[PDB]
Amino acid sequence: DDNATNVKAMKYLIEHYFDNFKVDSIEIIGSGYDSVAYLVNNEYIFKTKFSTNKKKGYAKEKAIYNFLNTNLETNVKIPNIEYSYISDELSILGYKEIKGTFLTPEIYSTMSEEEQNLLKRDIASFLRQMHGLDYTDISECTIDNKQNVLEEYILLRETIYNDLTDIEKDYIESFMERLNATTVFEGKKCLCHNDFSCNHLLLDGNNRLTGIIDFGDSGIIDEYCDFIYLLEDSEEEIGTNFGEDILRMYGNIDIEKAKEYQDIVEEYYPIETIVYGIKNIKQEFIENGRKEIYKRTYK
Ligand SMILES: Nc1nc2c(ncn2[C@@H]2O[C@H](COP(=O)(O)OP(=O)(O)O)[C@@H](O)[C@H]2O)c(=O)[nH]1
Ligand SMILES: [Mg+2]
Ligand SMILES: [Mg+2]
Repeated sequence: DDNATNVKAMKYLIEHYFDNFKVDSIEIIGSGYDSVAYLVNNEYIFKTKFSTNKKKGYAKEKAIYNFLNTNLETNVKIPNIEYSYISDELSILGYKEIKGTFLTPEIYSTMSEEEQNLLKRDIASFLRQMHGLDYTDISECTIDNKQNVLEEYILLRETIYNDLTDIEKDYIESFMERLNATTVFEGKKCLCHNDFSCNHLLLDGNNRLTGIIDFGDSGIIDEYCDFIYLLEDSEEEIGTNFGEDILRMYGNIDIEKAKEYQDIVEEYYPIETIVYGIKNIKQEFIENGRKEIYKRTYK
């Protein structure tokens, strides 16, 4: 009975690291590929990092919130860290719940054109102000996506690469050649949310943008990065036209380069999956990634 057990250990770690804090209630309310999120005392979110990753950790995430809560002028709420424990082995962040409804393609489609346009304006304006921030104070929070893929590719070569089939290697090797040819990294750098997809966007009762969660991957990176998922054409995101539109509101950006950046990210996804499986040792992720490769080599 796994989640009853998870809630108990988490209740313990919270009251152990944060002495004055007493957990009267606690529930698992969410989980991404990095963290598990707990609603505590029905007002706080405590998340903890279960994924094995060093480049994107809670040290930097806390730095980013604290930077942004200081420099952003906006009525969009973001997490505000009231509790933190950071160690290499285990990290916790605690903050008052960002209250609201999560945006979905489903919610958006039944929105009036009027509510759609103001939401798209809210999103564009939030990205514009954050991408505009002088980022001197968190200058250590730079992210090099190219360099990161290079390291992950090295990890493949040092692990399972040789036991991959030829078309799998062809796939990886084709991506690597493209990654070395593209020009999408040659552009403007700034602070990006960097995981900016529907499921992090909260709406108030008027379907207005009220909150943004999970700056867990944020850093100084390509301006293009915050449009990767807005441009995504899947069933959990609204659609490419949505991203196209927001790119137009945002202004002063090469939409074609943006599209090239998401498409490169998209090509990497099966490899990212296999890498994610290798790092955390969840072999069903290596399977999926490997199977996803075959499903694209046959266009
Ligand atoms: N309603 C609400 N949900 C939250 C809040 N913080 C986290 N969550 C949920 O917890 C999930 C995982 O949190 P997240 O910060 O994205 O962790 P990650 O995806 O693994 O990096 C999110 O997708 C949300 O579902 C919050 O302040 N309010
Ligand atoms: Mg998330
Ligand atoms: Mg995250």
